[PDB]
Amino acid sequence: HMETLCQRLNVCQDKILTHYENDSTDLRDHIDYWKHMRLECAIYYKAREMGFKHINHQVVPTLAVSKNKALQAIELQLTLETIYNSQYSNEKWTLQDVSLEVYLTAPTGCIKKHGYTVEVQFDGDNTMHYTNWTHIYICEEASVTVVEGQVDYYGLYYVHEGIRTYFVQFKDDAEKYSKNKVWEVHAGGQVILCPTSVFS
Amino acid sequence: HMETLCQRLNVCQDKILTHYENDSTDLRDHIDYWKHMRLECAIYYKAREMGFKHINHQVVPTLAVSKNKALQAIELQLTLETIYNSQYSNEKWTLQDVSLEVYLTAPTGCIKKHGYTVEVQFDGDNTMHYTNWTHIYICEEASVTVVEGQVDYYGLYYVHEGIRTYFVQFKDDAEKYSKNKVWEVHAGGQVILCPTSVFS
Repeated sequence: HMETLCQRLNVCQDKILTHYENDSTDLRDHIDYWKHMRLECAIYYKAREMGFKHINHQVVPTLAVSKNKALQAIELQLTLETIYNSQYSNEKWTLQDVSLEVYLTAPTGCIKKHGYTVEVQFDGDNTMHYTNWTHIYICEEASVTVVEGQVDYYGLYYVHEGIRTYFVQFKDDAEKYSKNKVWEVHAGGQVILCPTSVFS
Repeated sequence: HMETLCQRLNVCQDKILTHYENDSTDLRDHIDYWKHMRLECAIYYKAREMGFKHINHQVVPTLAVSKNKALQAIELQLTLETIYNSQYSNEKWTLQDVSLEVYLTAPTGCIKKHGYTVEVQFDGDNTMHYTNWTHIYICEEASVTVVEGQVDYYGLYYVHEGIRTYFVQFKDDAEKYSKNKVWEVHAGGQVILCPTSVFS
């Protein structure tokens, strides 16, 4: 075991680093990376179950940490596999496109690409920065549809199957930071001003 | 599309039939089968989305049917992949071992093998038949442990991580069929009789 776990982790961790070095744009390679990310969790989970506090002088996480990371790896592996079976399969996909960091940025649980900043001024440049995305992949059990990140006076949203879904509502930050609920949105084009009447 | 979906389904369905013909005992092949089962759902889902009521004169299911089947294929694909990364990977695994029929038999959500009948007589041979399993694979996010199906006066159970879990409780059938709550369990060895006092 000791040896067996060490050798398995070493092989697993070498594959992960090789993916990092190569920086491929082929979706197939990203699938294999996330499968290795998932396998690493199974190795640490077993090491922890066996009572090891380190493997090769590297900390072995608690079981709950390894379970949670394997769930994250699974979500990414599955998503990429659904994309692999769709019409979007042959696009360019970068490692950062398929990273957990992107995946969890609003809108959470979605691979996304071609991100850019939208800035909201809550009175004169409290000024917040938010990421919008031209390509948002909505993956379900047997399908995927790419939608575009759109920008409102009210926030950032997409429209999927007819349904407009806001993933950022600018009023949330305004009520947390500012005194007035009136702002100006800059997103790479005409500033967006409040479209309704403003009062006393 | 029409052509594209037809050709994809034809290729997908030929692979599924080839797995059926070959009858392998290698876990790797069962992984590939369930990936094709999942892909078939994505093809039918797209066909239905596109308004086709049949593809090649075969009925296209409603979307909800294809979504539900892809979830089932995913659960089996993931399970087999967790087994592939464990110490049980090189055992024999049959197509029936990895079938949805087995997977959903109590205890549900578990690949299992080496099943046999236990018979319970609710007074003199209402006589019920239940399947018990010598090998039950409890798969979680980053691990799998094989447990054995065990037999009680009370039912069928396994013990996982110290916790005894009944997957069949014989009192459920007795209260649904019989007048007295006293039975005799036959499971391939000594009959099991009621172990407590019986009353007026």
